[PDB]
Amino acid sequence: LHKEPATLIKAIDGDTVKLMYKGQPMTFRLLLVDTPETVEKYGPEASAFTKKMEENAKKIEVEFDKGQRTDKYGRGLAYIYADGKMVNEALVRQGLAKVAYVYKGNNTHEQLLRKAEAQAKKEKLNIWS
Repeated sequence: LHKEPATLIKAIDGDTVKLMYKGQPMTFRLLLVDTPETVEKYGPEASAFTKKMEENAKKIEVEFDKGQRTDKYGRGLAYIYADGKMVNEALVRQGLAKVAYVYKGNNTHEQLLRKAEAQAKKEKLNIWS
């Protein structure tokens, strides 16, 4: 997998963000994460977390996996990086999201995320409170 540059347009919530990708605006859905919807418990926490991480970043990069690249709603399915730090992973590690079921072969980082989740659970962080 290879990372590509992107520019933040607008943070929508915990699991979705609008980015300028290859010259055009596009909505992306973060791969392998399930964040509380915004209003479920920790929903606003997850949203603020993602928003702060994305808006303060110098560089935003998108990384598509090896499976299908867009869901039924036209959203791109990818791992998002803020200054080299994967947002998908940070959310799970901080206990603000759970690892979702693999979707159409997009599982390159499933183990990485599963381990981050086990640690958040052991630390009883937020959702695991």
